[PDB]
Amino acid sequence: TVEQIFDERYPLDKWKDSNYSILDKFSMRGRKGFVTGAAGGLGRNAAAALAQAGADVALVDLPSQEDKLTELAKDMSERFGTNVIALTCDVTDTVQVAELKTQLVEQLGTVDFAFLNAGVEEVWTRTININLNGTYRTGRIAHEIMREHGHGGSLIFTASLVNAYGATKAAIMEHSRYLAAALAKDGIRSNTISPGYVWSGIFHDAMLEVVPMHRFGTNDEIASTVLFLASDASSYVTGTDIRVDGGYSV
Amino acid sequence: FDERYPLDKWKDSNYSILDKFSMRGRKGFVTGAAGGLGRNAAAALAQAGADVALVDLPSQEDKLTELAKDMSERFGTNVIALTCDVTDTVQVAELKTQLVEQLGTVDFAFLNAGVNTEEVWTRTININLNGTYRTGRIAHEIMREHGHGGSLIFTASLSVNAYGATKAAIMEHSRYLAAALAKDGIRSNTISPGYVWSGDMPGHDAMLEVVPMHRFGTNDEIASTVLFLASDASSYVTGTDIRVDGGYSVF
Ligand SMILES: [Cl-]
Repeated sequence: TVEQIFDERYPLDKWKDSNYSILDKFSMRGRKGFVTGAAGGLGRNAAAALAQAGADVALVDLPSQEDKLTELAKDMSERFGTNVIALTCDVTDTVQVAELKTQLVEQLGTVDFAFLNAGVEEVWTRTININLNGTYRTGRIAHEIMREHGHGGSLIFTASLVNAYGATKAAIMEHSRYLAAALAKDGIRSNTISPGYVWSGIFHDAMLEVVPMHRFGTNDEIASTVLFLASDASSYVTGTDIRVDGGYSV
Repeated sequence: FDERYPLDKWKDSNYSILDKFSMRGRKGFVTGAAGGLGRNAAAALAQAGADVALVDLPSQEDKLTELAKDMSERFGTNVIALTCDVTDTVQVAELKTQLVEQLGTVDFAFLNAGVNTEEVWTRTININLNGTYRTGRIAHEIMREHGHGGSLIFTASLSVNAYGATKAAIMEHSRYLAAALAKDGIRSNTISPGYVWSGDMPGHDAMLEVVPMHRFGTNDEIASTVLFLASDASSYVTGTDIRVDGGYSVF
């Protein structure tokens, strides 16, 4: 055993082995996790994508969204055959986040992935800091559970809706960079998704001339990128960002 | 607007997010295909359902021929070997014809440049770059001639200021292509690999000391990213880069 150690832990051609399957790397069978902002377009689509790929998922959003979370979770549980549950939490409330940690463990079993899907005078600077601490503490309990259960996982941070988004975006990105460096050894990856203009419904012509694809993204085009980053397909990807913006930045 | 941008595709029971990652019905090619990244990326695309041409130098014809068989057998798609010296525009012209003849069209390409006395270093780099640029070019010429979209993926890997110079040029090229070809339904992206193993135990932990994951990547860990960028899973992704480096850039 001198060279045949490097050959055991570093195959050059996994695809040669009949038991290797590239598509199974995008599967979430056996995996459990949660999605914040889950009553919204990005969150519930990401959650449905993970559930259809085989994960158990907790849908997390504000207590005021309970009935929507409960209906979405029943619908996904039925359509995809996994345990999708609803867990209300206002993550700016410390006690509720502590309770969420308990209920994730007690109702899911463990946490393998978290999609921390954050929503965006001197009032703005106060509310930016409040919502960032909410994001931070939610990611924190996610990786505490991972560590406490002795396994790895995947954290995915995003922010969606000018100075406020830019400052929030920069903060989250630096936050994910440090997590990626500090938790890599616990098997925990951290990445961000930076969405461009995504359709969300009425409640144009100018901003689409900016976008080289000349259209908006849909919620499912973010959801497929979340599945990549949450799945083993992205097992060597940490500390980075995926821009999903139709070319906006280019 | 109503019907153009659906909000919850998952509510259709004949929709699946996992079909986005399939390459069934797709055809394309991979350069540097005898090397680690290229053959692993070819095998990923073929396993996912694509017909694939393996392109590399004429000196690799036998390797490519065996690789094409290995993958045709394992995955049931048409995988072929096409040698080409891509610094020769005549050969690249013939490569374009052979691709259209033997595959039917090109939907994706993984342009996988290798790296690699002052005048000579700059000349070597620019010849290498230009080989990448023109194989990229025949790919989107074929897409546009045949009236459909596609996906281009560019990477440079070791085969350091020469590597850095090559990486910056390819990134600019892909940014330009992504802007220019979006109208034609053609995406272009890059992959930036970190330390990937392709064949001393303390010299091991030596360079891993600045990799947070404290291990080398493996060729399959780049292949799966190639598959993500080639498939409809990344349909709103263009003009950007995916770094696959085990945390190297955030140490
Ligand atoms: Cl959050």
